[PDB]
Amino acid sequence: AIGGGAQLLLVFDRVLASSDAYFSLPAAKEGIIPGAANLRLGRFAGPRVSRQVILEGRRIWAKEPEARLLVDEVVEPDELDAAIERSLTRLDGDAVLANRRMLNLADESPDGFRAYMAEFALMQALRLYGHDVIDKVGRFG
Amino acid sequence: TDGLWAALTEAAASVEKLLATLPEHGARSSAERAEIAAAHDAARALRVRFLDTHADAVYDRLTDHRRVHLRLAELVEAAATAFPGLVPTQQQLAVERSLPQAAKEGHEIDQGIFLRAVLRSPLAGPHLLDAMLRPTPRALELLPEFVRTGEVEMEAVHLERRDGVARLTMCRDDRLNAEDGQQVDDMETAVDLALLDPGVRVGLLRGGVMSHPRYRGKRVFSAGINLKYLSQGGISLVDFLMRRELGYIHKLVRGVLTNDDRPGWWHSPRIEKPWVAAVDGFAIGGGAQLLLVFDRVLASSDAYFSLPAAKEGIIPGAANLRLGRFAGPRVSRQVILEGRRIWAKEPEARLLVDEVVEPDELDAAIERSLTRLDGDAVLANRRMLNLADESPDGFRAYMAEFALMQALRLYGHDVIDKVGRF
Amino acid sequence: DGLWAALTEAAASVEKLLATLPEHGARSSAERAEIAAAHDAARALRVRFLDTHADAVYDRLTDHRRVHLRLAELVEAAATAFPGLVPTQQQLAVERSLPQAAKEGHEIDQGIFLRAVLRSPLAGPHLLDAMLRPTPRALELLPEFVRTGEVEMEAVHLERRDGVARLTMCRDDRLNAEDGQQVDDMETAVDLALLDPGVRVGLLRGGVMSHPRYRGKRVFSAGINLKYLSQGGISLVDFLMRRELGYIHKLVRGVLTNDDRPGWWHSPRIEKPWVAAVDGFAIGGGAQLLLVFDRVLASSDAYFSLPAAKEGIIPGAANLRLGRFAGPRVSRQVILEGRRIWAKEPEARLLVDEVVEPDELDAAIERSLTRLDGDAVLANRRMLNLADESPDGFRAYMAEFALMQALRLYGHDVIDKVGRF
Amino acid sequence: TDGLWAALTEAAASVEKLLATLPEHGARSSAERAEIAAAHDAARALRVRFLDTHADAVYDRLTDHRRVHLRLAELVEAAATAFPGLVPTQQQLAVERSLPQAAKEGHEIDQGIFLRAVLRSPLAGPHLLDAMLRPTPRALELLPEFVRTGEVEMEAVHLERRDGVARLTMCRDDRLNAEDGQQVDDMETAVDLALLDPGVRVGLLRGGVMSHPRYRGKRVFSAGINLKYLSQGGISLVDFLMRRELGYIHKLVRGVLTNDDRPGWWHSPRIEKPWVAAVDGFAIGGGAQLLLVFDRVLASSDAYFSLPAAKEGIIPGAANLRLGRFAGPRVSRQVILEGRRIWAKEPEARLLVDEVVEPDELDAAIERSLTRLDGDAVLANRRMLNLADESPDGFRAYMAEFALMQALRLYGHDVIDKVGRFG
Ligand SMILES: CC(C)(COP(=O)(O)OP(=O)(O)OC[C@H]1O[C@@H](n2cnc3c(N)ncnc32)[C@H](O)[C@@H]1OP(=O)(O)O)[C@@H](O)C(=O)NCCC(=O)NCCNC(=O)Cc1cc(O)cc(O)c1
Ligand SMILES: CC(C)(COP(=O)(O)OP(=O)(O)OC[C@H]1O[C@@H](n2cnc3c(N)ncnc32)[C@H](O)[C@@H]1OP(=O)(O)O)[C@@H](O)C(=O)NCCC(=O)NCCNC(=O)Cc1cc(O)cc(O)c1
Ligand SMILES: CC(C)(COP(=O)(O)OP(=O)(O)OC[C@H]1O[C@@H](n2cnc3c(N)ncnc32)[C@H](O)[C@@H]1OP(=O)(O)O)[C@@H](O)C(=O)NCCC(=O)NCCNC(=O)Cc1cc(O)cc(O)c1
Repeated sequence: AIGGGAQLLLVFDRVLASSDAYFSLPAAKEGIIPGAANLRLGRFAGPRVSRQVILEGRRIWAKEPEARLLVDEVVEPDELDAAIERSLTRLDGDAVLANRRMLNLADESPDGFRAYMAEFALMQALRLYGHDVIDKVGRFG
Repeated sequence: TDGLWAALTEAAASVEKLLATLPEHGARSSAERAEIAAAHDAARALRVRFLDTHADAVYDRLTDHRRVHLRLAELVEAAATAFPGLVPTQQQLAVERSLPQAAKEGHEIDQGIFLRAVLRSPLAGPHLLDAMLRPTPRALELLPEFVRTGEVEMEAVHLERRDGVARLTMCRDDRLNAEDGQQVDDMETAVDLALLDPGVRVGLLRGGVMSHPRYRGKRVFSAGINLKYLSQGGISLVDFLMRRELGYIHKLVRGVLTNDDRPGWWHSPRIEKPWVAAVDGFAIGGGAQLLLVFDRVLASSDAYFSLPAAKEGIIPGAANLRLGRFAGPRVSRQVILEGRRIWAKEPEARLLVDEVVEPDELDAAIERSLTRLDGDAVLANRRMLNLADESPDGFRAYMAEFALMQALRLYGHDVIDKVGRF
Repeated sequence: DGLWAALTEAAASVEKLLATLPEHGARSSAERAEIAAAHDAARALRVRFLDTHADAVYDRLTDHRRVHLRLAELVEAAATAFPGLVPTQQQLAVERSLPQAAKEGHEIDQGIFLRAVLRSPLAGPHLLDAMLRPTPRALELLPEFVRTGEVEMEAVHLERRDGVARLTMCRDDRLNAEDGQQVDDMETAVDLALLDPGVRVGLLRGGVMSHPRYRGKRVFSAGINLKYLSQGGISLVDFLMRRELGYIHKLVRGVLTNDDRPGWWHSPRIEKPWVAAVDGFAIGGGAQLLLVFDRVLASSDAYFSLPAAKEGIIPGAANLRLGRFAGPRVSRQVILEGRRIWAKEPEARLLVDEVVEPDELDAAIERSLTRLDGDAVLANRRMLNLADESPDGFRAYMAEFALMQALRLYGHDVIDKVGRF
Repeated sequence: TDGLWAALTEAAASVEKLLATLPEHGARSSAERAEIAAAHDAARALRVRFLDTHADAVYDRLTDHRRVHLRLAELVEAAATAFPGLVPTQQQLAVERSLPQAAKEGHEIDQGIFLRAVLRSPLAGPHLLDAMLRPTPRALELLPEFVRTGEVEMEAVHLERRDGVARLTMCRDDRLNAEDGQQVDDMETAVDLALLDPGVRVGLLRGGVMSHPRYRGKRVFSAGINLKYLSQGGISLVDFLMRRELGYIHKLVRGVLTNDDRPGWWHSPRIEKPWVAAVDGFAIGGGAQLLLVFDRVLASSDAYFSLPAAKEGIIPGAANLRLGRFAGPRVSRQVILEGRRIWAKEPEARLLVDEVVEPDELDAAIERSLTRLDGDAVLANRRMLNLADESPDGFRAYMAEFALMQALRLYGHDVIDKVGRFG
């Protein structure tokens, strides 16, 4: 899960990963802001790990200790499909719905989000036309 | 004298009469199968009882009372003509070899019975091991040219001297370095050259770039034994399974036993050196085993290690003897009894690996570690370390039982059955 | 020489001294010292005599290592062929009828005897193989077990099912506290499991407890019965030594059978993989058990300990095996300092393979059983056990153990502590 | 009947003659230094062949068929005069000891060969090992006063009996407790006293407060062998490297072998007791080696442990035999083969240290750990534990090879070289 894909994980109620997978926000030196990751990663890994991942492109492997800051279950490719089906049945009731609503309200307030997206709107625009990014993007083949 | 030799002879003859009159392996009925099976068992049981009290006499007759060193191959061949019926003759072996495992009579087992008895002897045992620790005729022959050009090239390995480092690269690019009789021959030759060449101070083992489509341009350490060959009858109990353990692998640990030529021989009859292993992709089976004898192991962030054949495979060489020391009795069994695969990035990787590096900083981590093991201190300390971790008796006792246990596994129905599915 | 003559006298000197002297616990300080010095002189000669004749003393009892004799038959036969060397059934009956605090400690002589025997590169191996042979009681029960698949015993319930030998420790009233009868049942059960062709894998687990404090819940083992030990009911030979050389060694090396089947030439012993499932806790001899299984599961709320760091006896063969599992530091924390290890802490994985919430346990245990079925597991397990523990190591340790434990079994500090449970 | 002795006797003389005609070491020519070199080798190679078949015979002659117990020093000296040429003579060594390491002839190497062959013998080896396990005369001499006084000040060790504890404080306040011959003798004398004293139930080894300006006011466990003394040729292969391993260090494990006096001797011929070690500042080399032997080990949070001479040092004592048991093959080679240093506060420090406590709460933790090792259960259990961790054969076998290997390293140009740069 890289970039936009890795950003997506900071939003899920449950996250499974294959033992050989990794997660990263790679463009530490000449990329655009990694979506809402800058607003959410801290909540998941703390200030230090957030800056290692986003400021210095640190890549995190599924099987290392800190992967549990982002992934709930790391399973062998052979037993992966079964684990997914199993996790899908544990989130059915109304308790889950009520609780995740209260949890999300606490983790990310309406103001926290609106405020962030506001600045992001202009910051991400300027980066979208940054010579360094335009430059880096042209070399991808 | 005690009638044991007469009995065996009598038992071996009933076995030959049945193989001569009975229909081929696939066309035998239940009764016929039960009968040749009982015959094979009677003969083998007597091979055990005979050598149980005669092993030394027999061994002594083949090595002029332990005065001549004979490698595995020569030992079992000399024993075949000196004691017809004790172990398979070169010819019987040919017939066996020309057939797929499922149709073999399992004559190699008799060699496994032989080798076990020879290794259980506190006299014959050590002597045979020293034999395997001496340089191979092939290595001795290629030494001068290697010492000159600093490069050799074999069918499965590529040896190159450079800055005092012997560089062994396993290059079976089309089969993830699957092992076989030739790979073993090339590995031991290469290890001898590295140990005899005065310009080499440290060795290095690493898998080369693959050509196969699913691995194009990617390095791979080892996929273990060649399962196709094993299914086809091409994996030799003696020339492969036993040879690797007593040959090159045991040389990575104790060095090569030379002649009383060089100086200091009185306090170091063997020439040994430190070794570094670097794992790319993964180290499976036979290859994961190799890691249990290196001085330093480096691995790629994305590599994994395993001894997979938990349910229908053969014994993973000397791993059962060595894994406990590294990971303890629980992890060892989780790995061997249940095929638990260990990833380079999990905490327990540090039980088998010294360094795990991202694939973009690995070549430099390897080079840098090749300079940390140069001195004489390392040589002395390594010798003492291996002496404490693995005593001659412990290693000898293990291999002794291994010779027979592995022989039986090489012919187990389940093994033959799974390997046929690869 | 004349060591025998000397011993016979030192013994006589003791035997007559006990007839005139008043009953133990009624003796004066000067009296206790006299009988003490007498035993000491007697026992010193026992060691001196066996240090040079153990092999001959053994060759006579076993017809030159031609007849296998289990522990009980050996010491009994020794008692009659060499009066004074070891206690007669008679001398021992008097002892067994007294609480530990009042025994003369005659078992110590048996400790002296078994140590010399086990120390011999000739007799020790022969005695070990004797203990590895199947118990006569198991042979008797084998046909009925092969047919019924069930055997209810006093301390264990055995049931064959889906190729699994299910042994259940069921002393529901005392948290499976060990005693002589439990050892007989355990060995009988292990022997049956290994001899039945219908069994492929074995499983050891504790059953539901009836005691009010644990009613409805399973409990693996609370160790040796401390009450009986105080009472003088724990036998050095029949309990302490029998379990180590008997069923526990068979869990590792299987049972030595007769040359009566094919393949015996490469496998004289029949071994099989074992799984242990720990509910509640495993203390003492129970935790000791764990260091011998191929697979160990435990419920998330369990713990492991060898508590008597203070005033206890040697925790069996844990001193021999724990180092291998935990290293020398943790090993000494558990046995010298009594550190208890919980199932959910990191280091519990040094002893347990799998820890599961009690409502997921049965499923996990079943799954574990089916993974150890094949012939590959058999070969691998045999080679691993061979590398993890050599014949000499186990033998040398069990040799000194025989005596060291004998001595601890009669130490004032142990007797006192045991009397307070 | 064999002639090897004769061949040896010649080669030995063939060397003496040359060392007689040839000049002083250093003032020799390339051709000379190689003429004497091939002389020693030829002779030492014969000492090996000779002992490889006559060792038991040569040993039985010096000890009246293993009926007399002789410590290392006595042994190697009794064999010198009884077997001229097999090993250095007393004064032949006083000369060596008066030359700095880089100039010595390497005569000790002959003792290396001797001891190796003696410990390789299943009969002689155990006998010698027992001789070293017996109390030293110096200890037996001071036992009574210690019992009365409870105190003894030695040159490198302060010993004090307090609350059932033998408190041993390594007190070389000026050199960070660097080790030497006297230190070994003092440690063995102290360890002997602790074991013989009936008022001692548990022993303790700690480093005292230092005085050197760079550590004034702070405790330090050990900085290993004295490199200066080593460079200066004052580190005896026998009376230091071998003595410490077979004497006090082996005694910390197996205790002292007494005579058939006290009762219960028939079941416990040796007197052993549990030992606790508290590490202040750091434990390096010989000091770190020591930790692999203790029943309990405490360390200050700011301390570290290491066997630093990965590239040009001598074998770190018995560490090569024991570290694996504690940290596994991989960590052992990282520590010993590559000088990896381990800090008290990192996860793997628990492979060597039981308790890491803050300097402010350290003293209290030590006193607390000293009370948990008193009973008979502990004594019985540690005896069984030590028998399982390190068999008599494992140890004898290791010390045998170590004897010759450590000798060769003791005269290795790379080590002699490194040692001379320490300042
Ligand atoms: C490694 C793999 C997972 C790779 O998966 P993929 O990415 O799916 O690659 P694949 O397409 O399967 O294989 C790539 C390529 O390599 C070939 N390959 C891969 N593994 C092997 C082996 N083991 N042998 C031969 N050829 C092999 C494979 O056949 C492919 O070519 P094609 O057959 O023509 O397609 C797979 O190849 C595999 O599962 N191999 C099984 C590995 C294995 O189980 N080895 C068994 C090890 N067992 C021992 O070493 C036993 C042993 C060895 C000893 O040395 C000593 C001893 O005492 C005991
Ligand atoms: C397990 C416990 C902590 C349980 O605490 P609780 O929940 O407080 O239950 P309790 O009320 O105490 O006990 C429940 C019940 O079981 C009985 N019980 C519990 N443990 C025991 C033991 N060990 N023996 C007998 N009965 C016992 C207890 O007496 C109660 O019945 P009542 O007395 O009538 O009330 C407690 O019972 C306990 O501390 N037992 C001590 C456990 C112990 O120390 N065992 C010592 C082990 N030492 C060895 O195994 C030594 C050994 C054994 C060997 O097999 C070999 C060898 O070489 C060496
Ligand atoms: C400990 C140190 C890191 C301290 O650094 P600092 O804070 O920088 O203090 P320093 O200024 O260097 O030293 C303080 C003080 O102690 C002295 N000191 C420190 N270490 C030593 C040693 N090893 N020897 C002598 N004197 C020493 C040092 O010379 C200083 O006094 P001055 O020389 O007059 O200035 C440093 O002293 C050092 O690196 N010592 C090297 C430690 C070492 O490598 N010891 C080698 C151990 N190797 C063995 O034990 C081998 C061995 C021992 C055995 O016992 C048995 C066996 O079989 C094998």
